[PDB]
Amino acid sequence: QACHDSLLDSVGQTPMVQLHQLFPKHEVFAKLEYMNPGGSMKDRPAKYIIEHGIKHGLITENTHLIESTSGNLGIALAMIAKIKGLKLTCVVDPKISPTNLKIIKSYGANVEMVEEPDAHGGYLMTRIAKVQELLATIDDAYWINQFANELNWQSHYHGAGTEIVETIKQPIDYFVAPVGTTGSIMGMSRKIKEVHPNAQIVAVDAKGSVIFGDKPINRELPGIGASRVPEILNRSEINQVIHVDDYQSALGCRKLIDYEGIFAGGSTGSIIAAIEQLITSIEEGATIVTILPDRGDRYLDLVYSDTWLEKMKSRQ
Amino acid sequence: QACHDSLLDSVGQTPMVQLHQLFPKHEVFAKLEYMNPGGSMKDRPAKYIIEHGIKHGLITENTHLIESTSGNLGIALAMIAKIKGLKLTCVVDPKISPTNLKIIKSYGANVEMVEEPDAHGGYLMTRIAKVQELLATIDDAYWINQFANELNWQSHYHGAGTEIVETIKQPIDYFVAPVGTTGSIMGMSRKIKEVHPNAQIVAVDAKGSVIFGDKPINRELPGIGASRVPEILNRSEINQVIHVDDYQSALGCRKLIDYEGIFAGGSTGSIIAAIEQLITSIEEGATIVTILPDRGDRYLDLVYSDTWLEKMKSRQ
Ligand SMILES: *Cc1c(COP(=O)(O)O)cnc(C)c1O
Ligand SMILES: *Cc1c(COP(=O)(O)O)cnc(C)c1O
Ligand SMILES: [K+]
Ligand SMILES: [K+]
Ligand SMILES: [K+]
Ligand SMILES: [K+]
Ligand SMILES: [Mg+2]
Ligand SMILES: [Mg+2]
Ligand SMILES: [Mg+2]
Ligand SMILES: [Mg+2]
Ligand SMILES: [Mg+2]
Ligand SMILES: [Mg+2]
Repeated sequence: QACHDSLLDSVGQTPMVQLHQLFPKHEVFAKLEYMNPGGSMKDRPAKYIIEHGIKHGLITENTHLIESTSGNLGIALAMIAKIKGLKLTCVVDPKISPTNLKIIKSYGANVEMVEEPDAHGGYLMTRIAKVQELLATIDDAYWINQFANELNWQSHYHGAGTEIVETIKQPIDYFVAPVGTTGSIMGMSRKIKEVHPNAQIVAVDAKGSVIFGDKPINRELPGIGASRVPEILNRSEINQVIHVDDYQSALGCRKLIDYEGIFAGGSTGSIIAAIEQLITSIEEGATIVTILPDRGDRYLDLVYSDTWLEKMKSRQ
Repeated sequence: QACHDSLLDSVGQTPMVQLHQLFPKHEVFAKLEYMNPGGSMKDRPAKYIIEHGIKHGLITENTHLIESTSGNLGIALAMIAKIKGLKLTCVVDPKISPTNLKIIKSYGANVEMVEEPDAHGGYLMTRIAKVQELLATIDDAYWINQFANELNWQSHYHGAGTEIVETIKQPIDYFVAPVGTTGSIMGMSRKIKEVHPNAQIVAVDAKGSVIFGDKPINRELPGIGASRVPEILNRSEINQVIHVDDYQSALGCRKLIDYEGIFAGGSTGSIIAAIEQLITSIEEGATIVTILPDRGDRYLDLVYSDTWLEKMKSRQ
């Protein structure tokens, strides 16, 4: 191993682990994106978007980064911004995890907490409006714009997507990924299908997410699911869509830690639930590749709380 | 990169990063032990002790692991126990981090919380007694015994110690490590001095820790510092001892994240404070190697709480 000159050099090249115990009749490979130094998969677009902007003169040391975020992208941006010497303001709402908020603040990022919900309860439109307000009033700014920025999916194309095809050189029969912005499934599937053109691309979403037009219900988990259809998404590149509810997702997390000792976050539970559904239809022995976006540490009062689990069971 | 057959294969081979910004006049290399898959340096002894016991027939699938622990070793043991199919009971007290406790429980470990303090307030003697009670009543048990188990320092000798000398082949002028059980500084210094016999070995402890006979005061940080002199410790192998108080440690954490974007735990702050003291005495340009045991995520209500920081400032 060589010395890194900064923490940036340890982004990527994350482990790939076969889930022998959880999936004894298929060859299931899990890309451990949560082992990125910032703690989640969002290290990939944070590093890639900011470095691209700097290289091409859109971002200088004077440029103020702006984004509306839940925890994970906020934390990743804050880490990269801090390393690069850039100001960052995260637009957030009162639904953000209290611990994720403290982490963002620890990295020295500014936080703009919106307080007014719309007449109907959501803070989405309020956050959208606050981002535009900041772009109007903070001179020299760069909007990360994760739902529309092509650099998002490109980061995953060059990131785990490239590492997946280097490692899993055997045919990939199914690639299974959770969706939020869809940057991950778009970028990784594009890279995968260059090498494995017959790979089936399987999106996993939360029940109540509007990405693929499910009927909206209250959703507890971050990361997976969205309240908008992302501009990034090209539906024709998706071959199968599986929705999983929050109880299902949480059971998936608890099963993964029980069977493999892997302590992962909500959306990882979602893809465990979805792969268990998928394997009732596909061929025994299939090669399945998936990604595990973040750690269980960010879900102690969600998935890994027994009282929360019982409440989600009741929602079914 | 190759596929791992389990999470165990991703223990170790952690990044080494030069701290160019924080230490512009010395060559300071930080071993990122917090990037172990379980989240801290304690992955090393947990894996090594348990695998050694299994190899040598002291531990079978029926053997119940016992240890009195604060968070980090408890979490690491729980992860390894879960992967190996072993029962684990952690003896803990009410001072344990609420979040670390939830993490231990998430990994399916049993928890024995002691409630009676001694007449003088500490739970140390109560925990010591509870461990012996469990060893008496739980047939087929294995006491991890971290303060006395030679496998503790051996794990660090074979672990980061070996990786440090492989990577830092240039002369190591100073090796700086925090002490708790002293397994890390004993094992790593032993390996380092095989290659670099003139390396000076610098222990960093918390003010109020009795490891090197400081006057006891109330201590806020886990990991670094102890309320016993560890059997593992051989003082003759220590060349310099620096004590740092909790305010100093916390300023070190905040400076490290501000200068390098590295979000590390309390004892990392301790060794930043200690290295800043050390460099007032040593030669410019010296090569210093250190270890960063855990992440800032476990210190949001400690080091990274502004109100907590002000309270520690008042303790000086
Ligand atoms: C970002 C994220 C996702 C979804 O990834 P996208 O690239 O936005 O589709 C899933 N889970 C977690 C935890 C995430 O942070
Ligand atoms: C265990 C630990 C230490 C001290 O290491 P020892 O090998 O026990 O001396 C320091 N910091 C943290 C966070 C630890 O968990
Ligand atoms: K927006
Ligand atoms: K959304
Ligand atoms: K004990
Ligand atoms: K102690
Ligand atoms: Mg097999
Ligand atoms: Mg300006
Ligand atoms: Mg990358
Ligand atoms: Mg230099
Ligand atoms: Mg028995
Ligand atoms: Mg090791």
